[PDB]
Amino acid sequence: MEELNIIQGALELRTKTVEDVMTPLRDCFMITGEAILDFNTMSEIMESGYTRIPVFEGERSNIVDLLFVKDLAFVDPDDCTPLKTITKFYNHPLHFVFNDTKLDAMLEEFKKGKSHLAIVQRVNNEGEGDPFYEVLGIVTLEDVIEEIIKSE
Amino acid sequence: MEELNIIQGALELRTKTVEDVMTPLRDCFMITGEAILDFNTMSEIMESGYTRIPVFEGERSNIVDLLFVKDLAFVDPDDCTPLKTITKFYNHPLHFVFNDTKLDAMLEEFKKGKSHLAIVQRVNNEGEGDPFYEVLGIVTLEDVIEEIIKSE
Ligand SMILES: Nc1ncnc2c1ncn2[C@@H]1O[C@H](COP(=O)(O)OP(=O)(O)OP(=O)(O)O)[C@@H](O)[C@H]1O
Ligand SMILES: Nc1ncnc2c1ncn2[C@@H]1O[C@H](COP(=O)(O)OP(=O)(O)OP(=O)(O)O)[C@@H](O)[C@H]1O
Ligand SMILES: [Mg+2]
Ligand SMILES: [Mg+2]
Repeated sequence: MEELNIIQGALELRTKTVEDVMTPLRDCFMITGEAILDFNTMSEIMESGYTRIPVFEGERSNIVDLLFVKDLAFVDPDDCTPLKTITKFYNHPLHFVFNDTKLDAMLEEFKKGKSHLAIVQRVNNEGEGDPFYEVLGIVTLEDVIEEIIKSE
Repeated sequence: MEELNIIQGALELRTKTVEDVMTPLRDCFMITGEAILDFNTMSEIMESGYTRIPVFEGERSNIVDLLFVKDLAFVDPDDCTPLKTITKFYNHPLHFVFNDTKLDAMLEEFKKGKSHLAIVQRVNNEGEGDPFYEVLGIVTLEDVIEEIIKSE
């Protein structure tokens, strides 16, 4: 039954964390902030199929912004507009989350806000002296939902 | 509690039908097949935030195609390409579903396919002689998901 798998997933929201279902950084379709929204760039982004594209600068672990396909609506390819212009203008808020975060809580924060995408990062206390925040990947509402509705 | 909301939705997956959670035709963002994809049309489609756009011809009930935002990737607004060109090119399959269809069966049909959008239609028996199919609206995976996870 579908109901059994759904209920089981709901139960498992208590146990599992965001790291269990996240899309790790190496599997994330991202883009540099130094990009130029000419026709080719826009077509790449659009055929990627992803609604939300994390924007990094320098290194992929350095997520500095978040691009929506929706933002490309009024963008003319002929103008060759720098992406920095769009990310500065819209300035969609970035949402972060620790790796040990349980799925029920993540579902709660997703529900409560307009947020659908959080950035999974880990507290790197295994120094190398002083610690820092280490971006592991991304987690979306669809991940949680799929963990709910998947068969098992 | 969230677990209980989810379990309850699971319990309601067989009681409720797709008609109960569909987005009715009058609330659907749609587009004519006679449309030309100039800059204004593409910007209007992109601005709407909808990934999948029902393509109607004649009346809005006559859903003949399904447009994907993804299908606008390689389209240049300067060409003023007929939308018919793109719909004929990709030809995304149309999925129809009867209004009395339960949410569990709908969910099962969604999972075992790439399809995420069905057209909710019923059988208008008040003849007027020969019966026919009347398009009521659209239903997506997101709809049944929202049914599952929402509070009650
Ligand atoms: N930029 C990205 N690169 C790689 N994977 C992504 C990206 N954005 C989302 N995903 C992954 O896609 C899966 C489904 O996510 P989601 O459906 O929210 O993305 P989407 O299809 O762009 O959004 P929507 O479902 O609203 O269209 C998730 O597992 C998520 O990790
Ligand atoms: N073309 C459309 N016009 C109006 N409402 C729509 C349309 N497509 C979907 N919806 C509604 O929006 C809600 C969410 O649907 P869904 O999230 O699948 O659309 P989407 O966000 O464009 O797709 P995705 O989430 O995969 O990016 C559903 O309740 C559905 O009924
Ligand atoms: Mg998706
Ligand atoms: Mg959506």
